[PDB]
Amino acid sequence: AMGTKNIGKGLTFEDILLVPNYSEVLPREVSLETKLTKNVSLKIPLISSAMDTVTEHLMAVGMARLGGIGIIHKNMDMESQVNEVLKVKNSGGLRVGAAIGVNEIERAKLLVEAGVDVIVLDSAHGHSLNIIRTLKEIKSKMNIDVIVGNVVTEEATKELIENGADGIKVGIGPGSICTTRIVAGVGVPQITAIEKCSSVASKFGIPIIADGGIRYSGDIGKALAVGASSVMIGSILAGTEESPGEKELIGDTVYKYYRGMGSVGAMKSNKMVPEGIEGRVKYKGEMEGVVYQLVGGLRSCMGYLGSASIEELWKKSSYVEITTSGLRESHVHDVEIVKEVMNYS
Amino acid sequence: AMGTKNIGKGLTFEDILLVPNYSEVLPREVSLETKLTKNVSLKIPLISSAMDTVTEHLMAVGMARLGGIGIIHKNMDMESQVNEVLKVKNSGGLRVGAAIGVNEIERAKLLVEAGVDVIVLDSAHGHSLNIIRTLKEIKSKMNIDVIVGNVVTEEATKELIENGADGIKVGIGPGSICTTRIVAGVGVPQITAIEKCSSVASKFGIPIIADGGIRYSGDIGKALAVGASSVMIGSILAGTEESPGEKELIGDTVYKYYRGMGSVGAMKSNKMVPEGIEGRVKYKGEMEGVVYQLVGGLRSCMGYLGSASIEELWKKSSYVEITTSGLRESHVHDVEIVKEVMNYS
Amino acid sequence: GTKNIGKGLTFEDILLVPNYSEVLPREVSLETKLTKNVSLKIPLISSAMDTVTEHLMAVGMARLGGIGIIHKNMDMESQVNEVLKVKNSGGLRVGAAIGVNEIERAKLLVEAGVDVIVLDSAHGHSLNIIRTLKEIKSKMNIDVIVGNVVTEEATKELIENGADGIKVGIGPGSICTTRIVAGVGVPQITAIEKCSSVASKFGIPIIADGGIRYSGDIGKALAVGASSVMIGSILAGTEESPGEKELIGDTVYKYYRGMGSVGAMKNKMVPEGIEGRVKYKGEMEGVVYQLVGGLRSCMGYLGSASIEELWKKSSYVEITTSGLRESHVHDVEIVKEVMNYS
Amino acid sequence: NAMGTKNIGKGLTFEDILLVPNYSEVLPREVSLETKLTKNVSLKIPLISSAMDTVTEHLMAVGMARLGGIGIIHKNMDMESQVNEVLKVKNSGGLRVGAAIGVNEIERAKLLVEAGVDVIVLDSAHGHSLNIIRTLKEIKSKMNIDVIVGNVVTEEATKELIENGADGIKVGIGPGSICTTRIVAGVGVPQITAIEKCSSVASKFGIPIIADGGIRYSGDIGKALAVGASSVMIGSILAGTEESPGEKELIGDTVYKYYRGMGSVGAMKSNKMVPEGIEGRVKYKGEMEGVVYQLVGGLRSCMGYLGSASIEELWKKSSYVEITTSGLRESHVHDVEIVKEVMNYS
Ligand SMILES: COc1cc(NC(=O)Cn2ncc3c(=O)oc4ccccc4c32)ccc1Cl
Ligand SMILES: COc1cc(NC(=O)Cn2ncc3c(=O)oc4ccccc4c32)ccc1Cl
Ligand SMILES: COc1cc(NC(=O)Cn2ncc3c(=O)oc4ccccc4c32)ccc1Cl
Ligand SMILES: COc1cc(NC(=O)Cn2ncc3c(=O)oc4ccccc4c32)ccc1Cl
Ligand SMILES: O=c1[nH]cnc2c1ncn2[C@@H]1O[C@H](COP(=O)(O)O)[C@@H](O)[C@H]1O
Ligand SMILES: O=c1[nH]cnc2c1ncn2[C@@H]1O[C@H](COP(=O)(O)O)[C@@H](O)[C@H]1O
Ligand SMILES: O=c1[nH]cnc2c1ncn2[C@@H]1O[C@H](COP(=O)(O)O)[C@@H](O)[C@H]1O
Ligand SMILES: O=c1[nH]cnc2c1ncn2[C@@H]1O[C@H](COP(=O)(O)O)[C@@H](O)[C@H]1O
Repeated sequence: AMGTKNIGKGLTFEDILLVPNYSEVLPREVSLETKLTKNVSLKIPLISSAMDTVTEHLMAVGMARLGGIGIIHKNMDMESQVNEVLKVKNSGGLRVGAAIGVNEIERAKLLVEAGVDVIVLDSAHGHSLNIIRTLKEIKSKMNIDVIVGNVVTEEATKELIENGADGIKVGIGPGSICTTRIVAGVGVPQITAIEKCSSVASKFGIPIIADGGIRYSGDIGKALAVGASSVMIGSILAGTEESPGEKELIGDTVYKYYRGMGSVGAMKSNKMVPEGIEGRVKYKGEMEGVVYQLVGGLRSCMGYLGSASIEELWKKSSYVEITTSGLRESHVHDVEIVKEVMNYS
Repeated sequence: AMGTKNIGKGLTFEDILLVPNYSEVLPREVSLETKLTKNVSLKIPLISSAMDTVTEHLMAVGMARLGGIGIIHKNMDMESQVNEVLKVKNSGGLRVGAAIGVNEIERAKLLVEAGVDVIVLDSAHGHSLNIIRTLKEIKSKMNIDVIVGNVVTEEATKELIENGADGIKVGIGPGSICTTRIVAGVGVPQITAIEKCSSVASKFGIPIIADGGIRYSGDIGKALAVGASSVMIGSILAGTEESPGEKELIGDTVYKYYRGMGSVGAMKSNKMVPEGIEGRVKYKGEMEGVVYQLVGGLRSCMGYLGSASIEELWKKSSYVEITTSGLRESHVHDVEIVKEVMNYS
Repeated sequence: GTKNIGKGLTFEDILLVPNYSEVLPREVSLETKLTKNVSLKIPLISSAMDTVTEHLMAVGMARLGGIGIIHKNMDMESQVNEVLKVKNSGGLRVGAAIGVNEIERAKLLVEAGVDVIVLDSAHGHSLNIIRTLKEIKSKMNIDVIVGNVVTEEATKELIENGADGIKVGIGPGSICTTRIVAGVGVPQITAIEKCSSVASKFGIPIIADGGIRYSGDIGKALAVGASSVMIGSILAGTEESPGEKELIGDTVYKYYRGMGSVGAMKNKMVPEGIEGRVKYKGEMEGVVYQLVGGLRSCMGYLGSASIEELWKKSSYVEITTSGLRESHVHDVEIVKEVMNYS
Repeated sequence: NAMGTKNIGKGLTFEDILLVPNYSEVLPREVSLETKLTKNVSLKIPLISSAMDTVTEHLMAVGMARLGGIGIIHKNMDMESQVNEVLKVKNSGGLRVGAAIGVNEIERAKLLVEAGVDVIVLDSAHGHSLNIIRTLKEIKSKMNIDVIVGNVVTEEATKELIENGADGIKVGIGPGSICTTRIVAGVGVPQITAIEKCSSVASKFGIPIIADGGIRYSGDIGKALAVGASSVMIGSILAGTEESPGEKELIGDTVYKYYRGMGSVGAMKSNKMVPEGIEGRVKYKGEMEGVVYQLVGGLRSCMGYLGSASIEELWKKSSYVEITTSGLRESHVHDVEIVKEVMNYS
């Protein structure tokens, strides 16, 4: 009762667990440095999403000072985007990124001369002709690293690299605010997607960015273990003070807004078919604390895997599949939490 | 320990995700024409269900104008069913369909004389002696395309085609209001159902109608991608103004009544054993808006699969299986939804 | 896992596949065998449980072509009186339950004219059960149903020692906790399939006991090899059921407990069933009708005019949790009750 | 093939399996529950209370040893208060008792041994590490006492610890009620598979496996042992009891007493640190003896169904099936509303 078009089972983060290794490294000893693109390096593998409710200059500066990096979003006029990147990199000469859309060549040139360090050429569907052509023209008119996405296949990864991609960004449907997989029925579970694209990208030494889906620090580890060089994360940071967003109080708890870029209110700035929704998140206050627990989680992970660098994590990692009942085991069960903890909201 | 009567794992829409392909086509540019039966074609692949709470002249004209078609139900006397066909057909010469049950041979005859374009010969169990007979009985006395259902096996569909079926409706159990799989314990998960029937029907150039189970626009893309020529929808249109039945209000919001044809009220028109229940659905106002975003979801899908027609969708589509945790990924997770979206409610 | 011997499936796990059919549900024959010598008109048995089956319930099943097993949780003559009342009423067929080593109880029941005796146990595949089985068969002319088991080997051995019927089911009952307290059991479909592979070779009927929630489960159970099903909770809420009706909301309930529960045992005892509560569903007859209606519907879709033909022609697919939600009513809110689906 | 080359297979946990009944001549009351705690120390029952500051101190340890099991005093205190605590147990009839220590705590260990502790539990969130192996070697060279080392979940960890003098191996990473390791670090192995793998190595060497964490119900005991463990370690069940340290609180009309991970913020204080446990509460379940009685009742019942008169016969004759979520629904109570609460089944 099985069909010719079934190409296998796809796995998400909650589907797997990482297997502990013989270890002689402490979590405090772990190197977290990583390549963002082929030519840009980072000291922590974290990237804040290119979203209007997540990353502007204040988020980027915060990211860059902690060793990561932020991608200013393109939902604004061209050189107000330039002002954002001028702010960050006048500020301690920190390293920063910016996003552009299909054929937005003028926007990109400006950002480059504003000193932006990486351009993220993003799209609902990176493995597309308009994307490929937009990438070729950039690399011919501009000397700057370009991350391209989003994609989820071998074929996409390979072809984008063959045309100049300095980084490949993975993820269709995994985001907290994404409805693509429901509206269009399209996607690939984030672990399998990162796996497929790693097996090609690593051949060329091109970094993969695992975009979307990250819910707990343990997910950061899984993503990297499987072949990512960094993760892009939206909803975790959208709770912080540094995200742009309007705070609201509905009951006894305070929230601020987090919406998809393919959401109706995002596209207005109708007869539209949206693939993102508009939502809120619990306000988690200060950035530096959220990021620290994320980094804490990853160090703990790599220690369990006896891996002192991302690169050693790739060599030594393995995982087991788990069931729904395995996941139940993995979470807290049968006891009732008396104090909120930042790790585990 | 496994058993010899187990013939495999049957999959439904939530069990899979369609995988992106290289695309040179934008959702805008996609063609959606399809074949309803081998001699009748539609310009969108959508059919409204033959239900007393879904389709009548008003729904049918609305469907036809949009480029689809409506099947007027048979929960009425013969002459009034004919009246319904005349209403749709005098209104712009639009295509329209009518359902008949087994042995209902003069009903069919009248309907055809009334200029109906297709007859839908329906039964809970399409693959039975009486349906075959009724089918051969219509083709001999009438010149009209006949759709036959419902079935879910490939031998069921081969045998209906051999006796003159112009289309086959697939679906046992998947309906929103269907209890056949619980009362009788019988059915096949809709994807596996469509796959098996496609593998026979397509070699004869006979269209598969995937009937029942559609919950979101991405479901439509899945159904067509694995072989369907079109889809039949009840509950999504049941809550439109153009639906028959009247609104009633329980709380803040108003609901419009949707029931099975196998429900007791439906068969009332009580020593009965029902395979359908009686329920309510959100009133979602005008159908045009409802349908508008179904079509947009499909286009979005076909865009992701680089397919500019259903033909190419058939050639190029592949899918992965996902776990229930992969499904938790695909939906919105960890964010509270601030405002309504008709795509996703 | 070395010890992993495969995946076991329950009723919710599968769907039956439709066959070419030329038989209407109304035309289907539901005759079957209880034991190799006792046959029924409908393949239903009410559970030998003190909240389910006494004389008023047993006479109820036989009425509709089935049978009920009077429970052993009473003294001998009172059980004997229960079987006398059913026999004296229309001469209808009835059964009664006894425990291990309770041979005396047994022929009192036999002398009272019981049609079938159910030798039951938490664990039918045990030395003591085989002992009692063997004395009974030597001192009494009676069909004996033995349980509960879930393996090929248990089925084979019980039959080799004289068993006239075999009850299958360890842990599926609505009120059972065995799989939680002991960690033991086998999912009901796989269990029936295992036991039918042996039992049908010998022409010994299997009773699928417990776990039945909807009429679709009856068809599944028979389709994979059972000759009948035993039913507790569906019937515990009926009128002809013993036990008592408490009102708590604006809806009516009556109690239903496991025979391995604290109240059913009366305390340093180790409970393996619980004390519970079930919606009152009025008169039995309507419940049975809807169950038979469901099964006739099932066999219609499979083009099977009898159980023997249902055995020959049935296949199933496995479904996910997601398939299961497709299968139930989804995304529509139900206006008022239906008997089938509640 | 959407199959990843780093995928080494499916891991299973207690709720994923069911034990299959065997022919039986033995009754639950006839079954032997003796087992080996460590290579040289043995118990009347396979139960061990957890080394947690909300579960085991002398009163719990005494209570355990009474019933034929053993308690492990937690290390979340100074050195000779832990010593005094094992003194309390030993002067209560020479009962068996154990004590936990951490990496490089050789001094504490020495003081524990001098006080007559029967076993030292060398614990760590990651038993398969350089500093644990070293600590094991140093203890074994300067002292004579059985050392249990954990926690691990792999064959090679199991092998490497035995090769360096481990007398018992404790299995479990992420399974516990108050544990968030698998969410914070994304690391662990489902408990059944974990015990299996570690059993396949340890049994050859005659080294007992202690199954640590994840026990929700008595039938989980039988499963851990049937798959190869010689004992199970239990926290949350006993945390609710009377002899548990931690003082009661009432929030509902129901009493609770607190239960926290040793890797919880509060426990570690005993803000700039990263939690792999949480701080919670459990229903007060009254006196210990009833709770332990029910768990033993359950196991005896398991072993009866499996026709196994001892743990070694259980290891030989056990088998299981994988079940699905729907199988688990079948297994729990269903379609019935519970009128009287049951200690078996909370
Ligand atoms: C690039 O062409 C395509 C576009 C779509 N759909 C969209 O672009 C919808 N959309 N329209 C605008 C946006 C957006 O800003 O951000 C998104 C992020 C993720 C997913 C979608 C969007 C988005 C579907 C298929 C194809 Cl082939
Ligand atoms: C075709 O004969 C059969 C009928 C049934 N049951 C029914 O059709 C009951 N029923 N009785 C009336 C109806 C109905 O109007 O619409 C249905 C839609 C789906 C499923 C059932 C019905 C329905 C079962 C098996 C067989 Cl073989
Ligand atoms: C004595 O044989 C055994 C008995 C048990 N347990 C019991 O019989 C407890 N019990 N004690 C009385 C009963 C009972 O009436 O019905 C039951 C149904 C299922 C499970 C248990 C019972 C039950 C478990 C294993 C074995 Cl090997
Ligand atoms: C140095 O060993 C490691 C320690 C950790 N983490 C911790 O020790 C955190 N922690 N820090 C203190 C504790 C603790 O007392 O009990 C625990 C129980 C289980 C899990 C963690 C703890 C715990 C992670 C990876 C490695 Cl390799
Ligand atoms: O509107 C949307 N629809 C679908 N995906 C989106 C949308 N907006 C952002 N995304 C993706 O979701 C990611 C954030 O995922 P999150 O960290 O799980 O919330 C972004 O980096 C984008 O790749
Ligand atoms: O009462 C019934 N029982 C089972 N299926 C039904 C019944 N009435 C209609 N159907 C089927 O369900 C389809 C609509 O399902 P929906 O789109 O999921 O709500 C119809 O087109 C019929 O094929
Ligand atoms: O207390 C008990 N513990 C476990 N199983 C029981 C107990 N009492 C009765 N059973 C079984 O459960 C069956 C009924 O289950 P039900 O039809 O699903 O509610 C009975 O026929 C017995 O086989
Ligand atoms: O804070 C912690 N994080 C992770 N595991 C812990 C922590 N504290 C105790 N444990 C483990 O959890 C076990 C008890 O879990 P339980 O029996 O399921 O409640 C203990 O025996 C330890 O192995």
